[PDB]
Amino acid sequence: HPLKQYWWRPSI
Repeated sequence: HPLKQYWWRPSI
């Protein structure tokens, strides 16, 4: 899973 975009609220 993407780990460079740095998500916040939208976390799956």
